[PDB]
Amino acid sequence: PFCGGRPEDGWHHGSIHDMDYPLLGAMAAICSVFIGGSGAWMLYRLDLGLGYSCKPHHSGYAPEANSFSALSCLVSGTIYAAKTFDFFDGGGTPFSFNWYWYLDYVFTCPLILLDVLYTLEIPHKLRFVFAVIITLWCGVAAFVTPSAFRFGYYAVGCVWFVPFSFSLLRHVKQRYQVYPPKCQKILFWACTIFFGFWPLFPILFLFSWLGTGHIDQQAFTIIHAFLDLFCKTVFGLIMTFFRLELEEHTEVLGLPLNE
Amino acid sequence: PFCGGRPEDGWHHGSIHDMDYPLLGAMAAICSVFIGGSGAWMLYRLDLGLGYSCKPHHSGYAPEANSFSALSCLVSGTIYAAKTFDFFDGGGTPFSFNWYWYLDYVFTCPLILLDVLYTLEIPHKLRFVFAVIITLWCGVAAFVTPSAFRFGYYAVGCVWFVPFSFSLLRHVKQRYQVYPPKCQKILFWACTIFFGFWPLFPILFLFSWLGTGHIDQQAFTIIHAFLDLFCKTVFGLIMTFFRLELEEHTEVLGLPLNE
Amino acid sequence: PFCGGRPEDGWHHGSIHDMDYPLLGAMAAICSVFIGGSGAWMLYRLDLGLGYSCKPHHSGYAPEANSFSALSCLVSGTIYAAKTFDFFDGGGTPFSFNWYWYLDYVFTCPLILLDVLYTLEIPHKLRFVFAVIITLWCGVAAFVTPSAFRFGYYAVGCVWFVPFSFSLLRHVKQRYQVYPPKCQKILFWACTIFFGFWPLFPILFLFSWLGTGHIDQQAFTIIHAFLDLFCKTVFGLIMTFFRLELEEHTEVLGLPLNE
Ligand code: NA
Ligand code: NA
Ligand code: NA
Ligand code: NA
Ligand code: NA
Ligand code: NA
Ligand code: NA
Ligand code: NA
Ligand code: NA
Ligand code: NA
Ligand code: NA
Ligand code: NA
Ligand code: NA
Ligand code: NA
Ligand code: NA
Ligand code: NA
Ligand code: NA
Ligand code: NA
Ligand code: NA
Ligand code: NA
Ligand code: NA
Ligand code: NA
Ligand code: NA
Ligand code: NA
Ligand code: NA
Ligand code: NA
Ligand code: NA
Ligand code: NA
Ligand code: NA
Ligand code: NA
Ligand code: NA
Ligand code: NA
Ligand code: NA
Ligand code: NA
Ligand code: NA
Ligand code: NA
Ligand code: NA
Ligand code: NA
Ligand code: NA
Ligand code: NA
Ligand code: NA
Ligand code: NA
Ligand code: NA
Ligand code: NA
Ligand code: NA
Ligand code: NA
Ligand code: NA
Ligand code: NA
Repeated sequence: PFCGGRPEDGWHHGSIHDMDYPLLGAMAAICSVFIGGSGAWMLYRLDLGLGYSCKPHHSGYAPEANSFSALSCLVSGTIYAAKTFDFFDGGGTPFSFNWYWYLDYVFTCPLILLDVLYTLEIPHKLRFVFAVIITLWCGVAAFVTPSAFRFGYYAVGCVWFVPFSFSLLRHVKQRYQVYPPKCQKILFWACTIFFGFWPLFPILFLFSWLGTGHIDQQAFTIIHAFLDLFCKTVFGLIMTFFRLELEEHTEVLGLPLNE
Repeated sequence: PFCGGRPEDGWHHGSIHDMDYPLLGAMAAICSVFIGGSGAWMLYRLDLGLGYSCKPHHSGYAPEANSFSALSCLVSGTIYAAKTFDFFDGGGTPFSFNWYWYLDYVFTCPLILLDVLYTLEIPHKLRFVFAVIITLWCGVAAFVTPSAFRFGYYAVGCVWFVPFSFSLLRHVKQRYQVYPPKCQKILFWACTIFFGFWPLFPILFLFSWLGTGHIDQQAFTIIHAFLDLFCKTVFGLIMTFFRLELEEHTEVLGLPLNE
Repeated sequence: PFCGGRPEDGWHHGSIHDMDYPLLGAMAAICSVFIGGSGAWMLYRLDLGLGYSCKPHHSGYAPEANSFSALSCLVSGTIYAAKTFDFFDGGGTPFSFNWYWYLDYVFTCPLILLDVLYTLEIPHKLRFVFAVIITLWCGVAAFVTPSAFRFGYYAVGCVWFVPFSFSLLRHVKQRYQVYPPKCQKILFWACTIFFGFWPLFPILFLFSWLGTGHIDQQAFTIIHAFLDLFCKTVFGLIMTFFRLELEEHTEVLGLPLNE
């Protein structure tokens, strides 16, 4: 996908790519080990057994759709390792997961969403996943367009995200009442990261260098790194503990859900 | 995927890209609203209920594989919005869904096919989808190759499409007889768009600027826009009404299919 | 994905791309017909019926996940046809499946793996497929990086492959004992190509022009062509005959597996 990165004299001072790459690479390395390591603990804990009491799994193995939290974190930790490699080489390298904004999210956010859809038994899974993929590609396109048609790609994703988010909130509110009081407490916090932090990504674009010019690319990277520590690892850990409490109630104690 | 689009003085007169972009953008905008709006009505009508009498769905929600018609139309309307943005910027923009011919079809045509495969309960779904993806990438490659090896990529897709189409016609003829007389009437017309219009795409290449030079890129765009109004929206609407009649017979009236 | 291929004066003598393209194209043509033709025989034989006695399939059609061997071979034969077209045009063509090393494997190796996972009824299918995709993209990135950070991408894939391969070996050893003596003999040989040849790909990188400089790009292509004749076609044929013997025991003779 690339045709031109770092110039031979280095980045020109005044470019959006003239950043502190040693600092950014350090932050990406911390994120890599944190997010990827959280996904590895998550995988380990899945295989340990069912709830908090670790009841042996029914088939002997973990359900396949219980792994999306772990996988999103393990894939994002790998993407952050690629990012540290680019930042430590000074930017603009042939394989850069830093260059195209939101491309890394095309591969990670569908998995975070699948985690919710499967854990909460949400209908219209295909419609929801397709929606999110469309939206993320509109963001990729908005960052790549050098004209005011970047606001057209931005608005097309908003036309896909506003319906998606309202439909999902409705569905998750319906499911919330089925859950036991202890699992509803964990879910509250997952819903505040999924529906409270997901809308911030679009607003940050509006204040960026491709918007009002308040947030530069270096600051945008730091903000997104912190947002990914919450929207990937904290989210996945909350979702793992929701499932452990769910299955401690439903599988280990055999009690029922409040339909 | 891009390395060079519009020159700074504009397109050179005599290039394949020297077209009437204001007119093409207008046509793409009409297509966007028409195809995307048809996909939105389709989604609405899916959720309304089962047949023409709108019987409540069994699970409360629509079956997941009943949404492929709507999704193909909604995705193509979004791709046509991206196309209007490129045409209104004058062509050759970093994110151009106009530049690489048949790339938009790599993402939309598998969904049109899945709609048929699932609605008509066709076997070998993986083989058929894989086949179509291969073929479309051979077309992408044929448009990108500047030599006579473009006819080798073209012929490799023909080696994948001729078997696919004959195998699918056999399968759809077998399924046709299971359906009731009223649903067979709607299906006739779907089969004439799927098996009558799908083969025209390869013939148009042979008369294009990469073939005999009768059809330029501007005319090729207009032809494909009209073909997409029939192969996406008219097809999906016929497929929706086939399903409404099917389920009015089988679900609402509880009558059986003629095995 | 491309921005620059063959120069107008041709490749410079001393480039990694100054190779014997007429010879390489001939080898790719042989591979195309061999691998693709093996996938076509495999498809034919799937549809013939169940075991060696060709018992009619239960649904009338072959199970969908019995086709991954055929599909991997048919897709690799098509990729090798694209490769012959590039080699016969002299290299560096816009659509080159030769340029980016291991990109062709991103599309073929997941299907070889799915064949094993489904045939041997292996758990954690998503985890295994995701793992392999990650690893192959790290290899794509290692071949594209011009610095010593190529060894960082290489090592990140090794961190994904070593766990994958050990976990799969454990799982396949568990499944091996369920199978009858005759099917265990065929499986031995499949396991020697899957677990004996798969690790050679990483070692070849270390001796390549991006490693110690013993293996040039021309020799690397020939080695990989031979490796693909074994890891695609020989593997798929062994897997087909394992399934025919399995189903001759379990379906045709109705005998049971040794749990
Ligand atoms: Na940069
Ligand atoms: Na998990
Ligand atoms: Na998750
Ligand atoms: Na960069
Ligand atoms: Na990128
Ligand atoms: Na970025
Ligand atoms: Na960045
Ligand atoms: Na970044
Ligand atoms: Na950038
Ligand atoms: Na960008
Ligand atoms: Na990004
Ligand atoms: Na990115
Ligand atoms: Na949630
Ligand atoms: Na970042
Ligand atoms: Na996560
Ligand atoms: Na859990
Ligand atoms: Na153009
Ligand atoms: Na629909
Ligand atoms: Na359709
Ligand atoms: Na264009
Ligand atoms: Na394009
Ligand atoms: Na086009
Ligand atoms: Na065009
Ligand atoms: Na076009
Ligand atoms: Na073009
Ligand atoms: Na093209
Ligand atoms: Na096109
Ligand atoms: Na296109
Ligand atoms: Na049809
Ligand atoms: Na068009
Ligand atoms: Na459609
Ligand atoms: Na319908
Ligand atoms: Na070359
Ligand atoms: Na097969
Ligand atoms: Na295989
Ligand atoms: Na080449
Ligand atoms: Na390539
Ligand atoms: Na290659
Ligand atoms: Na090569
Ligand atoms: Na090659
Ligand atoms: Na190369
Ligand atoms: Na390469
Ligand atoms: Na390769
Ligand atoms: Na390749
Ligand atoms: Na094996
Ligand atoms: Na090769
Ligand atoms: Na194979
Ligand atoms: Na078989």
